[PDB]
Amino acid sequence: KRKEFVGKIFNDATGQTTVICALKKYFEELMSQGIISEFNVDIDTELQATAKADEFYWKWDAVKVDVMKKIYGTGYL
Amino acid sequence: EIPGFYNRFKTQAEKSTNTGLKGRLAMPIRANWGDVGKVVTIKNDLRQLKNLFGDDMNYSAFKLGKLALLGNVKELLLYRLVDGNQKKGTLTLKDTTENSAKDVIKLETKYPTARNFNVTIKSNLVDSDKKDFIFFENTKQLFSSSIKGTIDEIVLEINSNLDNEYVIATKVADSDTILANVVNQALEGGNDGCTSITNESYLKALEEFERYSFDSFVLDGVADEALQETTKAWVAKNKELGKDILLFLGGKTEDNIKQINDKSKSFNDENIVNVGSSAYYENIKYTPSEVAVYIAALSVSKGITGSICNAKTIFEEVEPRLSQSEVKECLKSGTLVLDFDDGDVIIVDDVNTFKKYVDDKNEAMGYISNIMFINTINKDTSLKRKEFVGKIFNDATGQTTVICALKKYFEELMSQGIISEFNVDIDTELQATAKADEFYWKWDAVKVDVMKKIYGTGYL
Repeated sequence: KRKEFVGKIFNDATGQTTVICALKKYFEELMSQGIISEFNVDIDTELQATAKADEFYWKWDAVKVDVMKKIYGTGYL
Repeated sequence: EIPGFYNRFKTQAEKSTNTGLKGRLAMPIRANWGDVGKVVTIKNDLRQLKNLFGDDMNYSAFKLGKLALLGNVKELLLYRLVDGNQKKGTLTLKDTTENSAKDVIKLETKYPTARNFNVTIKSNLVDSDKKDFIFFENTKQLFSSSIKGTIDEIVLEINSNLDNEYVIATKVADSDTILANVVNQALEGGNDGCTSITNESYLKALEEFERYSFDSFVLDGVADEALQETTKAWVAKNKELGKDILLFLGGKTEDNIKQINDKSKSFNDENIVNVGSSAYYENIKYTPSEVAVYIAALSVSKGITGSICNAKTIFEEVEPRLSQSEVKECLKSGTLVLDFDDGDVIIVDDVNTFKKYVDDKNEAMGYISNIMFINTINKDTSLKRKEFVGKIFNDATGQTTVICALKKYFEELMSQGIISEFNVDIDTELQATAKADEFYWKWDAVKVDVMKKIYGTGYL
């Protein structure tokens, strides 16, 4: 995505929104595959406040879907 | 392939099948004949046992194998026990063309043994250069052959026909000279298999047996105590490692019923079954462990959908013989003992050594059939491990799929009637505490019982 967004959109609210929307679409594609159980992606307003005008900061959390490695069963008769 | 109409006929087992067999059993054995140092599976035809380990009843191998096969096990797994000195028989042949005769062929038994496998070589009466090679065991002829006086063709023919499977021929030298005549010369240098067999050999055999999976183990029909504790610990380890192996044992012939009951008290793990009674089948006695082989074989052949509490035995006599007081004493002790309730010898009950204790491991656990059921459920579940572990994502869909598969399995069990009632569900108590990469689940069931006791009251 660097080449899609770097040097091609103006760092205004519109450009930031477009970048966030594209990343959200990608993560929602991942969600549709079920790989991720939960996620959120948002602007890193903490670092964006300190960001220079020609740069952008963003944050995202996710939860990869696990797999059974261990399984335990208990029986009653 | 090229165009055409190419038939490939497959009438190999059209209706040559029957379903009267089940189960598999482990067997450390002492044998005069057969393979050494490997765990070999034997199909229930005793001819296979006779071929692959001989027909000598002086050895644990053939006798306990026959008992197990009469127990109707689907596949009997054997292991020949030996001391390191145990050896193959051997014989050497020499030429006669040269005055300084040179060894040119050596004959060695195909399997380690000490039996008197004998060989004869004589001048061929038809062809001048041919020698008639004949093979015996104590003069009982196995195979005869005739080859011209070149060593390569001689050894190739002797190794070619499977009628000569008892012995292997190897070339000592590349001679084209006339062989020396021998008459019933035994393949000496071999050693038997009953030579200095100790607990270490059994330990090695058990370590070999760790590879495989079994329905029961019986320990060679030998009642040596230290071997019994060793096998007890070994089975406990196997259970903790997810291998659900059942063990049958038999006390010494010298032990009184009190001593047998004391030993059956000493054993209290559910996978331990102690056998007290001795028996005769072909007018030949069998120690409690030798018949423990047969009872384990019959139990595994029964599988699920059956029991042993009144299964008829092949034995023509049983001893020592018990009144109802003695029978009740033995059952309370957890001992399993045969009985003569009718003109045949009949198994008294389904009990195991655990039965001395009651409540936590329930009274049904005191019966062998319940243990076989639980081990089977554990085995099928531990088969499902590979289907489900590391292959589905722990989401609600994966949990539902696992639960649905287990429900289908238990419903298959219900269709067979083995279970009267069951439910299987997620263990939400432990699932709440479960780590994200694991799953917990619970199930209740009710195995269908069998009449052991019946009572009738009459009115006239």
